[PDB]
Amino acid sequence: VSGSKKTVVAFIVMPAKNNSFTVEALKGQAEVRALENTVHEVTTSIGKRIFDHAIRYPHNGLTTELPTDLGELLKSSDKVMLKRRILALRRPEGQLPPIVTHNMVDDANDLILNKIRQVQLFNSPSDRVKMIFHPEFLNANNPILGLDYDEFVRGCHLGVFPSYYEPWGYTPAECTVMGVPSITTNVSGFGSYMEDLIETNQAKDYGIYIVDRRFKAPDESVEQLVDYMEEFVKKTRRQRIN
Amino acid sequence: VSGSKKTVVAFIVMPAKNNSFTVEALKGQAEVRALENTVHEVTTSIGKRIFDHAIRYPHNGLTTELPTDLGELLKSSDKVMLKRRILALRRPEGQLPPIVTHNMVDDANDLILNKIRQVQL
Amino acid sequence: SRDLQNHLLFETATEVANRVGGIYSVLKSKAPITVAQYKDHYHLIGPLNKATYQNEVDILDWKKPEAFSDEMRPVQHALQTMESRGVHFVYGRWLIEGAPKVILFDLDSVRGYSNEWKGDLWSLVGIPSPENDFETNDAILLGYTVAWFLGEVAHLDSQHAIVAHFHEWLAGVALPLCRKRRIDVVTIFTTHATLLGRYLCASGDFYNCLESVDVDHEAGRFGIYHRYCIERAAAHSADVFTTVSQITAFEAEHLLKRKPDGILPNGLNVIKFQAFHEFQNLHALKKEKINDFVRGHFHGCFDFDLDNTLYFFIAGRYEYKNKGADMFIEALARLNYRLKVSGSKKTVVAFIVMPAKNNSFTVEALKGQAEVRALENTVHEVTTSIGKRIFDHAIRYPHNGLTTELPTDLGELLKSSDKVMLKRRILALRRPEGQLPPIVTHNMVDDANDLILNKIRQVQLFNSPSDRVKMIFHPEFLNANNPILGLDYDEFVRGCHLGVFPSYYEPWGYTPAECTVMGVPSITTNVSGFGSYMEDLIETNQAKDYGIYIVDRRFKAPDESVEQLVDYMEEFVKKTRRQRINQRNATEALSDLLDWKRMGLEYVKARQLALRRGYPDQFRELVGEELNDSNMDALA
Ligand SMILES: O=P(O)(O)OC[C@H]1O[C@H](O)[C@H](O)[C@@H](O)[C@@H]1O
Repeated sequence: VSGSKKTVVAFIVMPAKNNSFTVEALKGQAEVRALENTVHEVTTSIGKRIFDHAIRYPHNGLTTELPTDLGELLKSSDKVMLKRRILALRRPEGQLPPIVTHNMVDDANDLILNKIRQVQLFNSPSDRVKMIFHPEFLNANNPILGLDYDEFVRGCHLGVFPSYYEPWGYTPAECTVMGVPSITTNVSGFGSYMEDLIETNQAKDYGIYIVDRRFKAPDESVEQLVDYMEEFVKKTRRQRIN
Repeated sequence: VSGSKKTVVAFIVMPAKNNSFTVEALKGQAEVRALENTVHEVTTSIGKRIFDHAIRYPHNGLTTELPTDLGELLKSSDKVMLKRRILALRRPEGQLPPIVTHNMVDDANDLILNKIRQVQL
Repeated sequence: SRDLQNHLLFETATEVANRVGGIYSVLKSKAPITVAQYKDHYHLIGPLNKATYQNEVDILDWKKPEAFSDEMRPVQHALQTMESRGVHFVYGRWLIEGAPKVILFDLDSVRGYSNEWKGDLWSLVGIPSPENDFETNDAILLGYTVAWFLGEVAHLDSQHAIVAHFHEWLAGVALPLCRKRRIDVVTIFTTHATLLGRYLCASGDFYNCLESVDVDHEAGRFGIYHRYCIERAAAHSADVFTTVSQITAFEAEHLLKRKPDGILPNGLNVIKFQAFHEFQNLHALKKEKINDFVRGHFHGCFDFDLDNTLYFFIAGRYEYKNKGADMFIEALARLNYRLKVSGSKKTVVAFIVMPAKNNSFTVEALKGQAEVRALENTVHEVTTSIGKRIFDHAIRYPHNGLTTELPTDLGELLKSSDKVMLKRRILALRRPEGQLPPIVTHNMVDDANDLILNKIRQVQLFNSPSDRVKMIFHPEFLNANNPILGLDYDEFVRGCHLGVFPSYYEPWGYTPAECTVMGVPSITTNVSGFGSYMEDLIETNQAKDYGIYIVDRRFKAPDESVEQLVDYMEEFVKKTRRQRINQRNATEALSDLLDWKRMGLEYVKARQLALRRGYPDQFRELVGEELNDSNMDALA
């Protein structure tokens, strides 16, 4: 509606019964890896040609210090293999980026997947919010996202933990310890603790967003959660860093 | 006379009393080494730009699989950088590549150097 | 009746398009901030440097009616006036950020009027002009060709008030005129030094015995009387008189007999990073480049830890006394003794970067750096070999009698062939028995007579293993094109830990200022314009927390000043990494006060002090009242 230029990629990391990664997940990462390797070979070739030109100038008809035409640097064999690499990344007509990285044991009955389907976030180009369900604990040893949980957290921008029952928020706290802002609720122990510890409306400045799930009807709650997220999305890199 | 385009570089490797390598010999090699290093940096940048193009085609208005304009790949800071390494390789006008790599103890009376000077290679 | 609100501004100086001295850099870096305010109401005036201006200027066609706005026509008709009278000039825009409009006058096509003007000047103001002084000649030329132009503009324009700012005596000639001719323009004069000031300090006290000098005698004494007269004249004629620092505002009052109305400190176009901590990452990267040089320089004698090593430097024109190279070296010799006495484990490598006559880098310098490069390459080869053997073990475990997951014996990874070549690399780094790391990186044209080198030898800093302070003289400007320390100057500063600039005569500390903006702590002095500016802003003890160490050279005796310099250095050496990191953050935050976005407000106060002195009435009417006009500070 606001015609924002931002994009949110949202991760759900909760273990569910699964038959491991999809061939598609592993296949896609391998194909991106192959494009990078091919690009490395091409830049090596481009390198020698820039170097020769530079070391030879201004002799043998070289009127400019540097190559000016791409054709001098990028040859046909280079183009051919780059395009084969690009073709391998092409997906079937009308096929969209999956919302899940694993083969579920019981895909049709899964609560998380059913919800995503119901709200209809299928990762289409016009969708400003992307959805990724990774139904397994993170670990540096896994073939698609080789990060331990703490590393993953550090790399993200925002933790969102809208808990209904949660005596203590280990997760938002751990999130906090690593300088990652997060969203919590006033019915979680962490939220209630921070509600008290920090002046009322200062928490947001410290990256602690607290949703009222105690004295608000569910719809009010959701709209406040959205208010928070939308506010964060508005931030500059500078604001995010501070 | 034969219009041949080949070049012969001839090496004379015979020990003579010397005061080690000239500053020129060492400096030239370092200057080339620096050009090489900068080229590596630039091509790393270029690779990033080629990769990005390759991974996002054909979205965001990319009509071709590959970049076609060198300007999409080579930035102005890249050029300033490279042009500087080129300027450092420039010899004082009129100066030719030396016929010897070392400072000689008795340069004026060296048999080999005097021979080269006489036939004017 | 002219508008004090929508007015014009003209800035005149010799350096308006030709890089002569610090003023070029001041006017250039100020462009963006002033062009943002005046838009097209602002112009720079200077002599046309025919040899260079073509690379500096975007020569434009001032003839078009489209080359000016309607309310700016006056300038176009005043330029036409000059064009009728046969005066050649160049119009266009500086090829810098902000693209200020520039008016360069070809003094050639005016030189005929010389004899006439020279005489007129000598009789209207009392300013002689020996024929051989080409500088004062071109000064008078410019001065008249400017007052000429200004007078016409005041004539052709009736709406805008007119402000005429002049920088340095070489552009002050037009000031006594305007005062006489009674032209309708408010004028400001800024001096970035004083003539008497330099010359008195060019020998060997001053900051004490100067309140009582005879100005007119020393002028003649130095053969600078006529030049001095233009400085004084310019200083007295103008509505508002200013200098660049308080320390210079002192010498200006006693040597030009007029207490300046205020200070116009020099700002910088400080480029800021999106991420505040970025300058910190840059420091770390740049320091590894210095590290690499150091390993080469100390090859065969590398007995200290670079993780526990600090880099000090001094840089600037080669002015042994005036920049305090002598204090710097004497202090380092005393620092060395203190560090050895106290059993410190830290090492200080000190760089002196001052251009001197040389025959380029030594063979030893180039040789050493090559032999280190060769070792690096050999190590790289050996490790890819080790990698393949670690990899094999790993992917093969637990088969084929492999009982451990990882190799446990070095012999499994490092083979005989690898050992042989690594050892040959080590052998090549060895230096002749009893040879020490040089104290200079270049072959000097005149080694025996060099002041820096004599001083280093006198205090005996020869880079012995037992010396906790190392000395490196690099008698050439830093450039990233250089073979051994391939860093541009700004990169080198970022990589260092502490700048040390014990200056004596320094109207403005360009160097310490740059150094601060790079987020690097520095030692300056109270007689430095930058130092005097800083000690009026932060209490001299609080200052140190912000990485600003101010040595007293006005009130302490020289040996006292030296001991204080040593004190500061030693205090800095004792800091931890965490304290060094925090200090840098602090000095980097200071940098915002050095930016034109703040310093530029002073240029604002000066222009309004002149608009309130020029038309005290239209200013009592536009403000509602009259405010104090004894200072730039009184009016605000
Ligand atoms: O050069 P020093 O004062 O020891 O500072 C070293 C520190 O520099 C920067 O802060 C880097 O980001 C740190 O990784 C580094 O440890």
